[PDB]
Amino acid sequence: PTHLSVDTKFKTEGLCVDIPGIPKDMTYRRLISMMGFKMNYQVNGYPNMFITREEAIRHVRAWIGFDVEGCHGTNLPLQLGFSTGVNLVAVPTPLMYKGLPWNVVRIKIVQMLSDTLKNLSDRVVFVLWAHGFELTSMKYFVKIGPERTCCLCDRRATCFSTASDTYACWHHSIGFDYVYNPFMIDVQQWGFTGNLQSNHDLYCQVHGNAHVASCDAIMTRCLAVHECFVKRVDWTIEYPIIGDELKINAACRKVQHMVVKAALLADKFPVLHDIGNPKAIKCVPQADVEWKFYDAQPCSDKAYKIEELFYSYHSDKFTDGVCLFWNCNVDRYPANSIVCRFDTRVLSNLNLPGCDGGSLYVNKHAFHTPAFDKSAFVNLKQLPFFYYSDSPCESHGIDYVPLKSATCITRCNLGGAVCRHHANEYRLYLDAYNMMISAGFSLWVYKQFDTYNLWNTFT
Ligand SMILES: Cc1csc(CNC(=O)c2ccn[nH]2)n1
Ligand SMILES: [Zn+2]
Ligand SMILES: [Zn+2]
Ligand SMILES: [Zn+2]
Repeated sequence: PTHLSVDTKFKTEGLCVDIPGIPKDMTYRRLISMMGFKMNYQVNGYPNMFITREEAIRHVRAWIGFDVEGCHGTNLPLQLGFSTGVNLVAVPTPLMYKGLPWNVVRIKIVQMLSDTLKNLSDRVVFVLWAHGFELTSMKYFVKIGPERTCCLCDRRATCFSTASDTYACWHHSIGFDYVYNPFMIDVQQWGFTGNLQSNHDLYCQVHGNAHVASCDAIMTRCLAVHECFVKRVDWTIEYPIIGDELKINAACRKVQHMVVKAALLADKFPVLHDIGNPKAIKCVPQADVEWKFYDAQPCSDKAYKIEELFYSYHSDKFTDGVCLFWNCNVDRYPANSIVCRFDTRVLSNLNLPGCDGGSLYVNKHAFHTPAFDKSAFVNLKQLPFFYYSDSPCESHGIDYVPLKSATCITRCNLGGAVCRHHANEYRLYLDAYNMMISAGFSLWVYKQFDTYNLWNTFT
């Protein structure tokens, strides 16, 4: 059960308007053949063009929704739409391009997929709501064969060039004209009633149906993200490292310890309500405070309602002390809170577009996050940058320029001159903070938080 057997049945009902008379009895083997591809009993790493839902979930970064709309066929021009917002018109002689022959369209497809996917994945997974034209058009821009490696590097080949007869990955495909060994999955095989728009609109109001192929390509990938990440959650699936994953995770842990430790020193709360991960650990283990944990898994659909998290009868008095919501996405935070909330609008190789304004944040594990909403933070303010340290001023053991900063809250800065140790530590902390912010995280705190209250912890 590693790959999808070519002898598996393919439901052809959704294909019979573009392909009238299509046999009801159909396998992947006969379908790939009908599409104009020959597999030739090849045991060479590419057993099927189509993959399982489980293999698709493991390769979510490679997903590219794809739709082809005809006219009134090899007589009519076709509009090719991708979930990148691109629409290309192919002739057989929201970015809208006028009609061009396949020999130039294929060149543009290779460029577009390579630029979208080079920093995301080692492949492309065409996400379909198959009606016929998208499958019969693949022979015009896709070549298949044995698994290969890039001509300029060790990555698997994703493109082919008829000009030089060579193969390339997404990073080395400039000038390549064919998509090599792509993958694909037909969402319509999962058991749905009604068309694409009616199933998509049950869960999402952010994507419309402007009647261009890219709108359908966008809805198809959104519907697949909903089915695989919103209504079905698998936090056991691991995803490869493609960027700053480790630095960001280390930075988040550093910022969390810093912000919570300073909030407890500045306001001396007697109790802290830690709402979120059921496996959470005290981020400030030495703090005096009464630490109380409340379990809530990451919400992937809609943000938690504070009324359901807090009410229906625990300290019961969440109004006492401070509440900590570290990536616990709620509709409206209470005024006495410390909050880390992921901003779904952030553009990054870790953040993929999601369902209903939400985003799919993929960092070791895939987490669909509900749409960022500025009104969740109305009882709070943005947490300002600051570095706090009560550790001794001692170097131990990278050349220096003296640090001058009003936000370096240390004994040495109180005393007029930041020491080398606290200056190095401040700069490392500022780097970790900037990495977390730029990765998409936002920090919020109760309105009374004032770092001026940290200076008297050095007396
Ligand atoms: C050349 C050509 C063929 S189809 C087309 C315009 N697209 C649509 O009509 C449509 C319907 C749904 N999505 N797209 N242009
Ligand atoms: Zn390469
Ligand atoms: Zn959608
Ligand atoms: Zn110091």
